[PDB]
Amino acid sequence: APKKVLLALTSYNDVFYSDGMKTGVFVVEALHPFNTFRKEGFEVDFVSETGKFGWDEHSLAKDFLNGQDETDFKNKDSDFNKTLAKIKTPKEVNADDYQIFMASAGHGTLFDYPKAKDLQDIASEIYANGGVVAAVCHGPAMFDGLTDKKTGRPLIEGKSITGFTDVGETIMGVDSILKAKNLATVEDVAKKYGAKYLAPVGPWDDYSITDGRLVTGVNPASAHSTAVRSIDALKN
Amino acid sequence: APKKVLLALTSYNDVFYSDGMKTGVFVVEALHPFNTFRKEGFEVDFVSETGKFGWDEHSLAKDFLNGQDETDFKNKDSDFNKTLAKIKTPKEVNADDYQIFMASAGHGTLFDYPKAKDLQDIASEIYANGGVVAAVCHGPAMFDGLTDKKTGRPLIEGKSITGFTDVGETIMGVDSILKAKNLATVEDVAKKYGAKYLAPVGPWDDYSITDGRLVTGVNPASAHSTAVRSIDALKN
Repeated sequence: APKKVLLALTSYNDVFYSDGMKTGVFVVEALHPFNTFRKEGFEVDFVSETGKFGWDEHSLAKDFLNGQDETDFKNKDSDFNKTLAKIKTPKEVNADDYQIFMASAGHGTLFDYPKAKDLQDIASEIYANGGVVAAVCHGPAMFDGLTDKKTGRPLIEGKSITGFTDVGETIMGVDSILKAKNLATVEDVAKKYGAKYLAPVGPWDDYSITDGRLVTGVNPASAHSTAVRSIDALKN
Repeated sequence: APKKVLLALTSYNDVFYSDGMKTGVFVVEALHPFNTFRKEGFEVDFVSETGKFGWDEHSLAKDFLNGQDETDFKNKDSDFNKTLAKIKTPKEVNADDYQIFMASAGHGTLFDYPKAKDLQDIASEIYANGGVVAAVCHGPAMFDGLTDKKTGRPLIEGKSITGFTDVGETIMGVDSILKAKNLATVEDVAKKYGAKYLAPVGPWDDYSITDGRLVTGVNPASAHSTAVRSIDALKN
């Protein structure tokens, strides 16, 4: 029986940082989970609201993209790039095909995930079928409006999750940008929908939580752990 | 409400392992937190049910005790040993003198912490006064019967915590000992008192949780992080 994962990417790719650089998909938040899932025999399909995406430019720097990751990223024939080329649109997705819905991130997600009704519907179905819903970094932004079809209440209500920290936004100086663009942080989303937010000791720590079949991670350093937890949570 | 920490130690020190070795206080679970609190300007008082304790023999191994830790451990004039020498009994303790109650562990805690009514009352008072209650490894055994003065309900009810894993007991082959000795695991205690147990990816990982002013860690590798968390939590 083919084990499949639907890996969502932000469809937002535009100027964001004060240096004029664009945000979008944080490379390793898509690549590490991809590698982790593939390693365990899972098939992975990518998807975005528009079927298109762009890379967060800061995630392209050597500090965040190097070694084997950089090699796979540059190799047009890598399993990673070939699968990205087949990225789907929500309409082209058959929710019942997946056991795991994983929301990769980058700040771009703050723009499209909250309003991604179709992806939320898919995630909701996958969860309703007993599958796992995972999100890393700003990925939990998609929990804004994500309803549990069984209870009809927010999927994260009464759940414990983690995700990008408010303090991280402040340290990066993007806090003023989020406010100016009327964007809500992960902690804002958690508070709004009655979820219990549990923070990492430090904003850049590899930190993740598994609450039943709801798995969350804090940042790029947590992408691998988040993917690992999503696989383990299949027994929940 | 002075700047002091009450560091609880298990008073149990008897043969426990299959190799005939005894359990007791896991050295680094007392030392690492001790160092962290002292570094941040806190005064530390040690305490145990009987005012006496013994070291877990397996925690004396080089893999668990080495470097500076091993030096401070062997130096009779070390601030650590000098403070350990002044270890108190619950009756000699004044709960209003502490901001943080920290329960160090080692398997021995499974024998005395659940019944340590006097230590639980102290922990309850410290928490009621707005202080922090923390526990690492098997330390959460201290939560068995621990009541929240504000509501009369179990202090951990409705709270998210972590602690030593059931799988870790199995891997160590000590599960048969707990069964024979009618002991409850940390996960058993969380389940019994309505807490949500959040597990680490691996049983030996440095993993900890801060849920308001209730702080928990999984194992020896998590002792430092648990102490760090208890300090940062004083603002929650």
